[PDB]
Amino acid sequence: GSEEVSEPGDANIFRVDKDSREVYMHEKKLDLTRAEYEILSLLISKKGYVFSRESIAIESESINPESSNKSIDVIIGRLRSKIEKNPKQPQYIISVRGIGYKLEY
Repeated sequence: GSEEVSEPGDANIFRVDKDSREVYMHEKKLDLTRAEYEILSLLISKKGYVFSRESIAIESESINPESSNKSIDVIIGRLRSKIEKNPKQPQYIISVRGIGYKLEY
């Protein structure tokens, strides 16, 4: 017996998977890309709050426009796509117009 070349890690309410490149919350599996993981990881580490274009641009930050109108659009689109294709779906995330999307701990 021996350990994998790509073991997962974790903190408090959430976990990182390095092999598939994903993030697991106590409620649900989420699975964009490393930067979107980094934001949602930080979001559960601080608090659910309202997850917003600016704050998103501050924590993922691999994106050229700091107003993040296309990052939030990709992030909402791909979050929806993963939770529509997989049977796992949200209940404590709520969409809030162009301001962002609300969550609580």
